Amino acid sequence: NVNCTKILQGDPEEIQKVKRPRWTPHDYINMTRDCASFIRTRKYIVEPLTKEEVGFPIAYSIVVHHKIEMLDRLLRAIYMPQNFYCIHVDRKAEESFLAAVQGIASCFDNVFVASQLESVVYASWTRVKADLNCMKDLYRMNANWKYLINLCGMDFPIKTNLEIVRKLKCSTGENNLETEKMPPNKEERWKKRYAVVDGKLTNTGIVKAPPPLKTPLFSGSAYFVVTREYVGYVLENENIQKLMEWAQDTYSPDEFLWATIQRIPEVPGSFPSSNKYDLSDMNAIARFVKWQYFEGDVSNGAPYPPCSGVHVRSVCVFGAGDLSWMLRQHHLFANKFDMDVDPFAIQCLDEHLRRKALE
Amino acid sequence: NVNCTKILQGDPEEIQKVKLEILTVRPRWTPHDYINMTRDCASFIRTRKYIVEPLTKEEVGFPIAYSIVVHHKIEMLDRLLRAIYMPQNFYCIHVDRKAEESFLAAVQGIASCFDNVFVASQLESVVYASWTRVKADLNCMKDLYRMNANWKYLINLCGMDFPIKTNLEIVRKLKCSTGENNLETEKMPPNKEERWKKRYAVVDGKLTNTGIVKAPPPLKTPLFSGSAYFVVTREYVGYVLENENIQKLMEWAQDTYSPDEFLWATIQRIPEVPGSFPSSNKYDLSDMNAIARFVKWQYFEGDVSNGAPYPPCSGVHVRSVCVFGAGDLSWMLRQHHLFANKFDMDVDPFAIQCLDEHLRRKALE
Ligand SMILES: CC(=O)N[C@@H]1[C@@H](O[C@@H]2O[C@H](CO)[C@H](O)[C@H](O)[C@H]2O)[C@@H](O)[C@@H](CO)O[C@H]1O
Ligand SMILES: CC(=O)N[C@@H]1[C@@H](O[C@@H]2O[C@H](CO)[C@H](O)[C@H](O)[C@H]2O)[C@@H](O)[C@@H](CO)O[C@H]1O
Repeated sequence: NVNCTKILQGDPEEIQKVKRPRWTPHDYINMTRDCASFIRTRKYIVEPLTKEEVGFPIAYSIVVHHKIEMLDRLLRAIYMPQNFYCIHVDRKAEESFLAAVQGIASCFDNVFVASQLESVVYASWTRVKADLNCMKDLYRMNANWKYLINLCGMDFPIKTNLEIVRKLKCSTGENNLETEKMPPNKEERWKKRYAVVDGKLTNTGIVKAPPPLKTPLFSGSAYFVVTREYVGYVLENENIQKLMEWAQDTYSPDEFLWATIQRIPEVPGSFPSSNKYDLSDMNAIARFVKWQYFEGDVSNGAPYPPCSGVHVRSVCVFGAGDLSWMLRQHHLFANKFDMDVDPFAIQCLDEHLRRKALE
Repeated sequence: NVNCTKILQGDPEEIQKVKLEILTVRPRWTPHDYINMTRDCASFIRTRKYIVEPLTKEEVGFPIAYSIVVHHKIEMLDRLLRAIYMPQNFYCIHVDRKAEESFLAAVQGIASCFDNVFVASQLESVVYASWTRVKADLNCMKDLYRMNANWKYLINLCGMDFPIKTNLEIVRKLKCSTGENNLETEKMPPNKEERWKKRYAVVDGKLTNTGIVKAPPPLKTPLFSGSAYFVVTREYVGYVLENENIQKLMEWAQDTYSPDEFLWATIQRIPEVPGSFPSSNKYDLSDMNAIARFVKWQYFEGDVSNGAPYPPCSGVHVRSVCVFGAGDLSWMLRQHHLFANKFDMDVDPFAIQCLDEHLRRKALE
């Protein structure tokens, strides 16, 4: 009964009216037995919408571990025939979850499950390796995709696939990720060797050697928008390898490795290491994210308005109230959303992108 | 007499050749020559080869507006004007009143050959680093604003600027700006606060610090540091011309030093201003992140593979600002900026020469 168009306009009425039977992996394993029906019923798009999009193939590395129904909506939201989608399922997900992903992945020849799966531990190298596994497959399996966008189960796009290609063009062969001067408060992350003690990455207290790099370490996000040339480079380059193994025992390497690579002289699509080229999460186009401690009055020093949903680890899990402002940002994808916190943020967004993409 | 292609590819031997080409010595037009040449428009246009026919349907549907500020060197003005001329666009030229009558006449001369090119209805006597430099652009904005309502963005240029993107490339980046303004705007550095803390007066033709402390800015939002160059939407221009508060802000800045390097940067961070950015520093644009103007400063140049924003200047340095030599061209063309600064015919015509044909050759596709 909810009127989406109104939520998309900030209308306080709907926002308030907004602010149960749920599918399960088994329900998916069953819906996918017949691909043609799943696709038709779930209204997936299997026919390029424009030649412009067919001429600009994108690759995606989606790291997941549960919430099968979110993965379904996410994929459909960003699905196109010319693209390439490598799904990474955590080696620890529910066997039925895994089988459910395979069922969805096996209905499209451009969708598949990474040939190597890692058991992902929070803030550890494995998180990066998850994405690396996906890069290895996508890089070798095709040489025509322009950029690689890595996602996660709780991301959702706020742009159609057309708008994404156009912005990727505006990038003119350059990458686009958050990459800034190392905050002193995040240095402890890589100045000490870490290890998994009790399923938790802990500080061993051993001081690490300096990074085998002439370039300084930069700070960023785990999400990115890099060119195929970048991927091949971190995959092949003899030095990127020295750095990567050095980062293996650091805390949250995913939030400093990509951003540091982006500023290494020889890297395709990179930026000079002069802080004149630094990119903050708001300047970059990778992902729009609201951190608890920055929300406030945008008319007084705040990057963005306060969160209408809830917060998990200081990260705003969007609610129907956030949509209006969010949609006016330049980012490709927003994080995070949760069917268990507000399925309406996702529904309204979902339909909007589909309609806007069909007009 | 020299292979441009090589120069754009950064060939050391070739760059070295222009050096020998210069010292080892020509046609030099003057304001009068132009007053004569403009007598017959058909000929001037045809001869100087001005693209008087819209190139694509994509450009015709996306009108651009330019505000060019000049005071001398009429041959430079004509070259820059041809490099960016397009029938669908609009060009407002501001000639300094301290300029030679022959020069102003030359510009009035050229301007008459084009219905879309005109001299600003109000000319200022510009003083370096003074509020009058901001007033000149403001004078153009009003003329361009009232003259037409279909141009999307206004780009302000000075005499020594040259484009490094074709008009279509420019139109495309503007479409990508998706309605936002693009210009430098960063946290106000400490060493530049003195520019607006004290009052400034022109003494013997040079703006000097009176010592008289001034009232705080008429703003709830902070003061931002930037440059005199920008890219803004027809709405940004409209708002600054009609908005009350801004008036109080501008007049308050009339007695400041280089009001042009904090004024625009600041208005771009004001809530309600069309195409602005949150005051939060997460949205700060450095000169390299913005796309308005590529410019190298002597104290920043050096080993790019070691922290330097860009490599050493190949031309010369006027006031710490690099005047481009053929040698700078290669690296510069790979930057995302719309225009560069600065170029000097007397320092290296080859840099302007190659850059000139390359852009034309590329527009023609
Ligand atoms: C204060 C602090 O260290 N917070 C950490 C988070 O930092 C944010 O990182 C994002 C990157 O997209 C962005 O730079 C933001 O401005 C930062 O505040 C973040 O690193 C988090 C782990 O995901 O850990 C917090 O401790
Ligand atoms: C060191 C210093 O104060 N230099 C002044 C110039 O500063 C530069 O300003 C540009 C603006 O585009 C850019 O931000 C660069 O990083 C700065 O170094 C500049 O303000 C100039 C006046 O035009 O005066 C110099 O003294």
